[PDB]
Amino acid sequence: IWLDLKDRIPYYKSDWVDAFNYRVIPSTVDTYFNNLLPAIAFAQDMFDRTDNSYGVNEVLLSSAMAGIVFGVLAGQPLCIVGVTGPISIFNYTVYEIIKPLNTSYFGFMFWICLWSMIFHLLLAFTNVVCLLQYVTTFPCDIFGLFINVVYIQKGIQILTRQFHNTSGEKSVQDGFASVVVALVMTAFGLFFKSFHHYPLFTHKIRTFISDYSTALSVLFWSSFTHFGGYLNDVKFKKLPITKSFFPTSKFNRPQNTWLAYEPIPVKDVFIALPFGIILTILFYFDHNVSSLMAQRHQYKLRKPSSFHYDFALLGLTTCISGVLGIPAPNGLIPQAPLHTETLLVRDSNQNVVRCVEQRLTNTFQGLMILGTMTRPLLVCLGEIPQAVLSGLFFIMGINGLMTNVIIHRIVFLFSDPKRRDNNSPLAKISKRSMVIFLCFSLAGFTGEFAITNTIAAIGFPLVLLLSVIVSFSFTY
Amino acid sequence: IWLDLKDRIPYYKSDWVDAFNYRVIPSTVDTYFNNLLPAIAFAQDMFDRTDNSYGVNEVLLSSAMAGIVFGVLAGQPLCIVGVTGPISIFNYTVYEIIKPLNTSYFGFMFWICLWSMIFHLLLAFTNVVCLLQYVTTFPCDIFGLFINVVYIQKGIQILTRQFHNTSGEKSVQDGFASVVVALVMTAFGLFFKSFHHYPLFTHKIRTFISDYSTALSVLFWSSFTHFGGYLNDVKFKKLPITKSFFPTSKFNRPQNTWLAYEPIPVKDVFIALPFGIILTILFYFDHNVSSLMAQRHQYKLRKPSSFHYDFALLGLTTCISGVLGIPAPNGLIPQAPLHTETLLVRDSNQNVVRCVEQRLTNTFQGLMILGTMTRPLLVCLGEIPQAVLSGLFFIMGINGLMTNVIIHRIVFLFSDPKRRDNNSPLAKISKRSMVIFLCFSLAGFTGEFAITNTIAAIGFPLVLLLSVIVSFSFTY
Repeated sequence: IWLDLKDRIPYYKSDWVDAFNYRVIPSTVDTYFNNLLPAIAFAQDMFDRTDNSYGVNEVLLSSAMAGIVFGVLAGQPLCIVGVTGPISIFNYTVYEIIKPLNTSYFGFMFWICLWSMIFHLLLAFTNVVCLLQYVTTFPCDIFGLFINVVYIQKGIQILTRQFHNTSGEKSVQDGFASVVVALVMTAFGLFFKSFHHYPLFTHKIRTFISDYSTALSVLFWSSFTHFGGYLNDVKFKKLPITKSFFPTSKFNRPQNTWLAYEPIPVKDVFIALPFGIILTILFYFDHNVSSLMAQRHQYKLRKPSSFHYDFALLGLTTCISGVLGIPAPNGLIPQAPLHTETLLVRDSNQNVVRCVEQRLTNTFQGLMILGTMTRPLLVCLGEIPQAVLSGLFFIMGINGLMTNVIIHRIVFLFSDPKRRDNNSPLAKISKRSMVIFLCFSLAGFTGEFAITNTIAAIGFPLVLLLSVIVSFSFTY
Repeated sequence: IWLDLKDRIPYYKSDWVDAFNYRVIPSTVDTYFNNLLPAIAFAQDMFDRTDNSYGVNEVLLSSAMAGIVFGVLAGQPLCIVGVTGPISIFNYTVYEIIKPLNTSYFGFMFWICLWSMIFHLLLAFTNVVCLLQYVTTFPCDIFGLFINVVYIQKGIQILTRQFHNTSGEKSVQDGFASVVVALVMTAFGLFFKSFHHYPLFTHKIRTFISDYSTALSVLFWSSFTHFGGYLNDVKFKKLPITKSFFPTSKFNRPQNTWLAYEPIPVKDVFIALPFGIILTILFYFDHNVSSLMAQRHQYKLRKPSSFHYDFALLGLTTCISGVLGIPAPNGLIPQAPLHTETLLVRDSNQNVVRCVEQRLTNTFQGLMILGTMTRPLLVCLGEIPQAVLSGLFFIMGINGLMTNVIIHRIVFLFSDPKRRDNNSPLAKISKRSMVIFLCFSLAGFTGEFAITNTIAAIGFPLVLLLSVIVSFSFTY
């Protein structure tokens, strides 16, 4: 483990070298907000969700420091942690189960984190890490599909929610307008993205333009709201959130600790004990899975970088997330990846060529005042209308349906054998066999919506794991 | 003249059979729709404009008898003739201008038509028609562009129009939803098209489908609109009405095709004349341009039909339409290729089967009773939103950016050489200069565009004619 550090740590130094180009800069930029909004997005629900329970802030922060700290020891700089709708789900639980068993929220928060963690230490030594291995074609892409799906459904909800409080008949007076916006926005974005995946235009030109898609967009629409509309001329949405903080404490101190334990009733002392765990594993996983897809060798990577480390580190950090009291930062699922597409040559034509690896964007991404300070920043953030982001869910959303290769693999079915692209033979050759495969994939695909119902969807990976690993069984 | 006859009559004979085929089936249907909207489109403005005068029916009939009658003598019948905002515009002139000049709109009308004919007879023999011909690549595409432009604008305008009757300035009172749908549709439509220019499933698969965009859609969406939406529960907005025949001069009165006001000064009779001239020309023009473009020796045909007669004939018809007190079918445009797209075969193939051709669609277009008498059309008329059509304005619109080769030739800036190549050299090669050409061209679009804003705006094709002709140089 230690060893591991030793390998990587020089590279830390290198991140600096790594810094010097254009791409660094967007990379840093687009994402911040990019997270944040989604982040927001769960948040929004989350907070409400907890019948309201001092929520957002936690995140805002959660993410911000987490980005920084995560920077400081450093794990994968090519991966970045923050939040999820699913951590949120845990949280829904977390308050929820606690409420009838009203208790030391504080004890709990702490608690959960701690137990997992301890274990985590140990775990860090464990070659759970095997699990990872498993990759070549089955888990991951799929994995990403789970994610996607949830993302989108939520996105919708968010809109729809946004429609709902207000009315539902003629004038109009509603979310419909809104509805439009988010969408409208969506179309364009897609375009913005598009030469890059399926080309058409001038290399650089395309590059300059396509890369800040996210920023651009948020802005792009947003400015209609900033400088009025042929629409945005009535009640519209943006952000609720506080002008301060709350004590992230239940003690008297100025400045505080790491390891600990506090003074009160017993039962309650024990039984936080599950809940973290399940969380933990999840994280682990998450982190892992994600990492894998990114890390991958289509994504040609074993180029000077960290398989484990980031895990050990992570758990602690997560643990820590529990410690001040603040949300679980989670692996920034596509997001990191997409960066990774960023941090590469494809300019070229579309061609993967040299990695681009570094701490710095990510560190910045973690760190930066933006993903930090927000209270005067509020003006932008507040200026962010809720709708834009809803739209964002969408732009964000189509993306990465751009990588369910399975789909792709599917896709080939529709189109011509006098069409072909790349590794179409993988399938082409096991043509029939392909079809079946999809099903497998599909199995999860139903399986999870349905699952969510019997216990939150969140459980799936486990199952997924359970699944995926066995799936050698096709393969034949 | 005889000669003219001399082709067509032999050919005439064939036609029914020629008509009898399976692409046909698709063809026949879309076209109706294809009419209906513009028919609408103009209608709405116009009618209102004439604070009621040529109602739905006026068009409906106009078209309906026209499709068939025009169908019967036909000098092409591949083609489609119907109404335009510009006729209307003339009509508008006539409405206002007539009002303090007091002879009944209708009474006045009687002379107008006459002139057209006569002059037209003379014309039928003429080769002012000669002029067009000269055209080899430049105008026409532009010509159609003129149409496009308005078309789109209008669409929007309608949209907004819809917003407009009930109060508001730019805030806005809309079916936001209206906006949504139409658009939404539009995006889709685009999809509905897309494999056909630019593939992604099977020849055949497309071949039943992509083509059937219009109809499919119109219908397809409209019922959602009638029942359904992501939710929907708002006042939705459909389409205007009469159970009988409509009024003609400012009226309450219907005078379903009548002419009983024959007894006032000569004088009154006299001044219809301008309106005819320009009109005729216009029509002529319409015919021409469209026809050429359509006829396209490039899109493979100098094969057997006749303009000279038809033109007369048509014109006459229009002249007659006036007894009826009905608007005039003129050559419809965007549809016009598109039929040809029906009657395309490069994409359940890749080249051609020079089409066979059909009376039927066109005839049908006249004929189908709905698209003819209202009283059963009623349902249809009642059922669809203006908005759907607006969406239609749009899908229909995007199309037909598309043989503005020049546009393509624009594209060429954006597109990259190491990708550029199909027939690109006709353009490609005098690359830089190309632009210029185009610049002009667009410039004309513009010049005119700007001009259009000045009324009688209509003069533009002539101008088009000018432009293009003088451009004899350009090319060099």
